Amino acid sequence: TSKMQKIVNHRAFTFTVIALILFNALIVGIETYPRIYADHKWLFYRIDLVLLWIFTIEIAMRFLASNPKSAFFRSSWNWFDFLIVAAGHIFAGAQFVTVLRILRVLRVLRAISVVPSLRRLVDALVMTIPALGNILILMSIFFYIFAVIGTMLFQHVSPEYFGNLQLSLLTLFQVVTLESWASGVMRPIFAEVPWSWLYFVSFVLIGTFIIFNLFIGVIVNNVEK
Amino acid sequence: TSKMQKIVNHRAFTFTVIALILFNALIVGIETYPRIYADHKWLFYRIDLVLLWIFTIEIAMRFLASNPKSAFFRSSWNWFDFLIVAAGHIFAGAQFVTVLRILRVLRVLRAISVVPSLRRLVDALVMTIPALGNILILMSIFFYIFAVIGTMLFQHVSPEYFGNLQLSLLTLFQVVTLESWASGVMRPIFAEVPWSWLYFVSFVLIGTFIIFNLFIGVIVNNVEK
Amino acid sequence: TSKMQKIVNHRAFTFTVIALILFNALIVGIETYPRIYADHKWLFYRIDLVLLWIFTIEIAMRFLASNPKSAFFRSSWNWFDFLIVAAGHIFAGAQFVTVLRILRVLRVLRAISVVPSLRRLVDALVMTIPALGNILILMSIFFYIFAVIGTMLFQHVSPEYFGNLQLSLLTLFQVVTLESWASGVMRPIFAEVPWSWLYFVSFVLIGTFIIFNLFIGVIVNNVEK
Amino acid sequence: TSKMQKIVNHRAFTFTVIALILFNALIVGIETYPRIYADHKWLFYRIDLVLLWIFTIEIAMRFLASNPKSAFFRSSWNWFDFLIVAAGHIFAGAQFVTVLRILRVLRVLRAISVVPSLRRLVDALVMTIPALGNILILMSIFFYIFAVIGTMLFQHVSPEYFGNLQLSLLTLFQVVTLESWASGVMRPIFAEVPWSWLYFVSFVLIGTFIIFNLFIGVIVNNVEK
Ligand SMILES: CCCCCCCC/C=C/CCCCCCCC(=O)O[C@@H](COC(=O)CCCCCCCCCCCCCCC)COP(=O)([O-])OCC[N+](C)(C)C
Ligand SMILES: CCCCCCCC/C=C/CCCCCCCC(=O)O[C@@H](COC(=O)CCCCCCCCCCCCCCC)COP(=O)([O-])OCC[N+](C)(C)C
Ligand SMILES: CCCCCCCC/C=C/CCCCCCCC(=O)O[C@@H](COC(=O)CCCCCCCCCCCCCCC)COP(=O)([O-])OCC[N+](C)(C)C
Ligand SMILES: CCCCCCCC/C=C/CCCCCCCC(=O)O[C@@H](COC(=O)CCCCCCCCCCCCCCC)COP(=O)([O-])OCC[N+](C)(C)C
Ligand SMILES: CCCCCCCC/C=C\CCCCCCCC(=O)O[C@@H](COC(=O)CCCCCCCCCCCCCCC)COP(=O)([O-])OCC[N+](C)(C)C
Ligand SMILES: CCCCCCCC/C=C\CCCCCCCC(=O)O[C@@H](COC(=O)CCCCCCCCCCCCCCC)COP(=O)([O-])OCC[N+](C)(C)C
Ligand SMILES: CCCCCCCC/C=C\CCCCCCCC(=O)O[C@@H](COC(=O)CCCCCCCCCCCCCCC)COP(=O)([O-])OCC[N+](C)(C)C
Ligand SMILES: CCCCCCCC/C=C\CCCCCCCC(=O)O[C@@H](COC(=O)CCCCCCCCCCCCCCC)COP(=O)([O-])OCC[N+](C)(C)C
Repeated sequence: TSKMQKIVNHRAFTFTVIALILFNALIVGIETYPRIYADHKWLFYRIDLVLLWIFTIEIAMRFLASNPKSAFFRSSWNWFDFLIVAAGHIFAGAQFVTVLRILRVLRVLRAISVVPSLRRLVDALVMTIPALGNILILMSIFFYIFAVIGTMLFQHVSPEYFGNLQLSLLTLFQVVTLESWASGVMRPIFAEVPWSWLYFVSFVLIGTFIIFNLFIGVIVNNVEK
Repeated sequence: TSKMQKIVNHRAFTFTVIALILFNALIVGIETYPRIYADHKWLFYRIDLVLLWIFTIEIAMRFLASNPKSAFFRSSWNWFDFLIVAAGHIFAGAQFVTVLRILRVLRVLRAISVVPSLRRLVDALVMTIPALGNILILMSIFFYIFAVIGTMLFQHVSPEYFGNLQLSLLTLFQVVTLESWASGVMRPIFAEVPWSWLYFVSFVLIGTFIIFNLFIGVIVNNVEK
Repeated sequence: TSKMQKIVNHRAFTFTVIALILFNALIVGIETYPRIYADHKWLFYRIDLVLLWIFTIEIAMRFLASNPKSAFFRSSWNWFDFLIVAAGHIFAGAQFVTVLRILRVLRVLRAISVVPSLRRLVDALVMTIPALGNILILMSIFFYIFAVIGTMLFQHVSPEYFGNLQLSLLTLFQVVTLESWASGVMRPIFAEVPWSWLYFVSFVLIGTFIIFNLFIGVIVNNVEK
Repeated sequence: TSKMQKIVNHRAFTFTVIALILFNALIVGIETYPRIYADHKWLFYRIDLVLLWIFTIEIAMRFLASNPKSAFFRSSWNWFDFLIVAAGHIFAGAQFVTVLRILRVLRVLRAISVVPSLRRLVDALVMTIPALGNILILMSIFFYIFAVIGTMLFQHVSPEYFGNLQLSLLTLFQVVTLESWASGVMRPIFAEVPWSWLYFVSFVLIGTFIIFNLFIGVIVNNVEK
């Protein structure tokens, strides 16, 4: 006999949870200002515990609502919720007492999993990755090649941008979004070594040609089916 | 008996209205220069009243031309016209005597509602919003998350850009159009805190990936039907 | 009897003309350097006249080759050729003796009309304009509105960018290609008047939303037929 | 009798080669840092020879594995491999002893030819060029025209950007990716000669209109078939 999971299904529960999420966003936004936060700090304390208490129980409900002896964690969107809320308790007295603030902020992000028409949208929007999941390998290969060619040439011409392999990856990420690829990056270097342009004029091309076929390949297969 | 709304329909009337609109644009453009305006101020006065008088009557015509006891205001494009022209009279002697100038400028904008092939174009171009009216919610959620994560980290590292929640929204709007996201925004901060790049390199990605599916989603459904 | 326009049709003639065009490009490029030009000026003179003489006759041929008593000028691509080459002679001794240089440069541009697969490409690529020939009117209206709203507000806050109606059109053209719309244009102004952002944050949106439907509208009708 | 090319076909061989490629990438990346390289230089030497020895033999295998008396070099992707690896030996004692380093870096690039689903992807991604292989000619013609018009006007107004035909090509490449086309390039010049804007406002248009039809033309034919 099990009179627990019979009418355990609810409808207006989602409105409760979304109101809680929006109230948490409104709470944590206010925490940003310094003068308001110090003065109202006493009031806020009881609230974080209160909000945390409100969440945990409402995910334990879902835990003991849909066949606990089943794929509750084999599914997605539930492992995620549990990870966030449980980290909520685990980092409550962590030596790093401040990551709790960032995670409290990140809490609201579950508002895409508790409402329909968002869960479905992000589900499709992420399942589309393995479609273009091949050109990414190409834009990694042609990315590392230049990231490691540049750093051995322009290492003593401009240590700021091309200082080292991991610091020269950031620059070749700046130059592929076409952001000051001629005011800060190229021109000062090009003023020193004369044949350097063949490295930027051949990266803003062979690099914008893949970001282009990314678009085309995700626009063809996403239309055909 | 009603011999009013029988031949009240007109054809060349639209040419009168469009000539008036273009003349109003030409009038208000000249108002910009200071030397010309002060000298010709006496001449201009009689004109604003004259143009205002010309409009009001020609919208009252439409008011008493197509079944006044019907959906004259339940429709759109008429509520808009009436709002603009009536604000014309309401702000004529407002304590704010200068908003009348901006609204006089904005008057010409009705040139999209008085001519065909523009009304239809803007009608479709705005009705397409509820199609992508879902990804906007996602680009608001993932927007607020970073807008409130950044402001609590980089609040005492660069008060100019990330000074406060409402002043840090503008910056994260600058960095999503890829405008000086490495010359002004990132590099000075990144020179202070070392692991900050994971916040910009993970916003120019997870933020240009939604502006991308915006494009794709509005290019698929706008082709299929 | 007319034994002129019988075998007047030619095949290898196009190779002669394209070789002449490429040689003219190679000639005029060299003219750019100053040291080379002064020294070789004597040699160059005989060449411009020689090239000009070579052209004129080869367009007079076409004039008297395909039914001169027909639509030789009602067609396009011939009126263009004749205009360029005839300007060649007309500006030979013009009071402006230097526009002849720019027009000599522009001469090579006819290389798109004398070779196939380019004439056809540019023909289609320009005939596509009346398709989107409607959104352009909208991007002119919403362009003038802001171009004349901005100049009356920010006329004594930054005369460089928003100095006058014709000088403020250039700025609102800069801000619609998303080029330093927050480093040079907005931020200095926004530091003076506080509520100014509502003018740039509402132009980089309602202005990139039309440049977007430009793309979509020219990608739908250019696929459907 | 030929008992050589009977069971010469292999399967796990590709895993050997890809492990070698990844190990070469990991080896050459470390070479970038200076302190690590000098100290570990003795260890590295034996490795370059070892890796080089490992490659050469494994391409000679393929040479004598698939009908050497056939189109081994008439094919592609094999001429490329052989060119790279053979340059490996040819530049081993070159007067330029340092290009060997860059070529050692470039060695890893063959990781797109030794694994499937990459060879096919790059094959299609390059075979698509002759489709748009016509608009490129147009974007070369309209490119040279402005590249040689600008250099004769703005040669004594700003020698930095428009110094000469080959140095003014770089600038008109900067201005077509819309990168500081109003902060560095235009505004300083435009402050000197007044009617110069008609050269940049008519290049950022007639130049972004071809990069646009590039997109459209490669999105239509790449969908239709
Ligand atoms: C199918 C085939 C795929 C091919 C993919 C190829 C991948 C192959 C992967 C190759 C691995 C890369 C080799 C780097 C190893 C360096 C180790 C090191 O010395 O650390 C140095 C510190 O500095 C760092 O550790 C920087 C951390 C690495 C930054 C990024 C490395 C990988 C990124 C690659 C981008 C990948 C994708 C990018 C685009 C998304 C230590 O030196 P030091 O600082 O002087 O401190 C003292 C040194 N000491 C310890 C001796 C005392
Ligand atoms: C489906 C779920 C959707 C989720 C959406 C989440 C939305 C949840 C919404 C949450 C609301 C946000 C909380 C902020 C409230 C602050 C109040 C405040 O203190 O004002 C301060 C002034 O400064 C301001 O008032 C700034 C105005 C707000 C800027 C933008 C806020 C909302 C933007 C969010 C972006 C939304 C989208 C953005 C992208 C389009 C007052 O402090 P002070 O200045 O020091 O002056 C003295 C203080 N004193 C009065 C005590 C004396
Ligand atoms: C369907 C409906 C369509 C609606 C379209 C609306 C179009 C309506 C068109 C309206 C016309 C615009 C009105 C401006 C007239 C100013 C005349 C003037 O005073 O000149 C001044 C000089 O300065 C100039 O002349 C600047 C030249 C004009 C710049 C651009 C104007 C039009 C651009 C609009 C952009 C259009 C599209 C833009 C996007 C492509 C003279 O003053 P001054 O310099 O002090 O010199 C002394 C003065 N003095 C002579 C008295 C001694
Ligand atoms: C279907 C039709 C197609 C039409 C296409 C048209 C193509 C027609 C091609 C025309 C050729 C161009 C003419 C330039 C020749 C200059 C020679 C010269 O004087 O060198 C100078 C050096 O400086 C250089 O040599 C610069 C090198 C050339 C840069 C790019 C030239 C071609 C680029 C074009 C872009 C093409 C595409 C661009 C977009 C991809 C020498 O002078 P100096 O430096 O003072 O040194 C002393 C001089 N001295 C030796 C006398 C002592
Ligand atoms: C999700 C985000 C990454 C995405 C995956 C990337 C793979 C992993 C890549 C890198 C991971 C390894 C880096 C570890 C850094 C340790 C050292 C360090 O502190 O960093 C240093 C450098 O900072 C960087 O190197 C940033 C690395 C950028 C990698 C991706 C670039 C864009 C990828 C585009 C991909 C698009 C194509 C599709 C592929 C995605 C900063 O500190 P520092 O070393 O002390 O430097 C001096 C500090 N000081 C100056 C303040 C004094
Ligand atoms: C239609 C336009 C907005 C669109 C809706 C946005 C929602 C509502 C958002 C904000 C509305 C609430 C802000 C109220 C401002 C009051 C205080 C103030 O003066 O502002 C201050 C800051 O200025 C800002 O914060 C600009 C806000 C940007 C919001 C949108 C950013 C891009 C959205 C992209 C969306 C794309 C994705 C799809 C979603 C659209 C300026 O004055 P101050 O505070 O005194 O600062 C110091 C002044 N001083 C330095 C000069 C001394
Ligand atoms: C083909 C190109 C134009 C295209 C048609 C544009 C329509 C006609 C528009 C303008 C034509 C009328 C301007 C006449 C200028 C006379 C005065 C003058 O010298 O100009 C002045 C300003 O320079 C400008 O105003 C540039 C005008 C830009 C117009 C188009 C902007 C982008 C359109 C985007 C369209 C995209 C959407 C679709 C619509 C296309 C410069 O000289 P000055 O006044 O002495 O200023 C001080 C000089 N000093 C500082 C050096 C000391
Ligand atoms: C694969 C990359 C090229 C692509 C083909 C390009 C064709 C061939 C084009 C040029 C080749 C000929 C140039 C030879 C240079 C010799 C002189 C020289 O040193 O260069 C000089 C200039 O540097 C340049 O001129 C760069 C040339 C850019 C050409 C392409 C621009 C973008 C094309 C976009 C195409 C997109 C549309 C589709 C078409 C592709 C640098 O040295 P310098 O002269 O001493 O100058 C002073 C040096 N100092 C200041 C440090 C003191």
